[PDB]
Amino acid sequence: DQLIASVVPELLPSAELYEDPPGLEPLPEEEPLIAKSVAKRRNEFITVRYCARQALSVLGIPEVPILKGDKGQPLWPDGIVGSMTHTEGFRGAVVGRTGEVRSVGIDAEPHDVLPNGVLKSIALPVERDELDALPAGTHWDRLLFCAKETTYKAWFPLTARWLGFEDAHITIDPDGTFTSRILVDGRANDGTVLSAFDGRWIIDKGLILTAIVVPKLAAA
Ligand SMILES: [Ca+2]
Ligand SMILES: [Mn+2]
Ligand SMILES: [Mn+2]
Repeated sequence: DQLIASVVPELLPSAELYEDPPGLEPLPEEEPLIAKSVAKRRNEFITVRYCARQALSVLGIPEVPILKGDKGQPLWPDGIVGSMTHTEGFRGAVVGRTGEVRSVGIDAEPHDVLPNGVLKSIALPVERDELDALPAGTHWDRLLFCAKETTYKAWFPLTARWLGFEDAHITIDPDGTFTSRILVDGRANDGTVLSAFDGRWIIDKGLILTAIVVPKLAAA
């Protein structure tokens, strides 16, 4: 009953854990990326990359470092796209081949009200009204935040540009899907235009998981 596997296609292997296994180490090449980090950050980085390597192995890729660009993005092997996420109680990764999909993003958040002031900072005025109308019993504010982070993680590998919280309007459906409508220039590095993403979401084990897969376009 893994959360990521419930919201991504079977051809994108994923792996997740809810605690840090004792005794894990980063690969030597990864050490500089966390040398200056506090212990809690070191731990989540080590465990999430353990998960990423598990998923990469399903695609036939043996142990390899997963470095980080200046903008925080993971640096995957040739022919691979992927995404990683962590919060207290979760570490998870998903990967796929570039011959199968264009991009993936995931994000995991505790299923709790957002911290004070965060909703006001991340939601467009219309989004605020939309969330207030969704059915009682789900922290739609936290879901919106989670979906916005996933939107950026799917966007950056295709554009090399920032996407602020105000730059996409996310509409959440109670049925486990959402849509992200881009409000800024959507030109992508492959010469296409990104205007909207389709997302999926699930709540289980006290957690929200959101995911976006950006499909390849049909042969022209
Ligand atoms: Ca960079
Ligand atoms: Mn995190
Ligand atoms: Mn997050």
